[PDB]
Amino acid sequence: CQCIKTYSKPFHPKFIKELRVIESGPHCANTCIIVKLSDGRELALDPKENWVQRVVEKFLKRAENS
Amino acid sequence: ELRCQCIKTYSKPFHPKFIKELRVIESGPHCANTCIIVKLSDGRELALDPKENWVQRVVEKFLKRAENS
Repeated sequence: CQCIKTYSKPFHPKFIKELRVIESGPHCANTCIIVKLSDGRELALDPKENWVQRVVEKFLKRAENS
Repeated sequence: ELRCQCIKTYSKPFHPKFIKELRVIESGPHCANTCIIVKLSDGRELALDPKENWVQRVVEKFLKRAENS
């Protein structure tokens, strides 16, 4: 699956440059959240995790108003 | 090497329940605009305007849908 090994350490939303949310289906039974950081890394995050929900929301708001 | 990935944005009605993937690319040196691309279950990809109020709600709803699966 795309989100087996997720990244578990909190970081500031300012480093997120792209967001991809993939719905669970023919590929994985889990909904995937993948971020591309300014340093080039693509991390899978756990959408149930609270810090992830806050960080993703912050990024979205910024991207929609930038 | 790539530039903007969303020059023209889609505004025709569609069913949000068909959204399978959402991709948000913030503006920067590559593209003056933020791109919101959604891929539907019928294989279509629509670029939507991030400044449009109805688009923000659609994206917001899909996220919530994500963290509650």
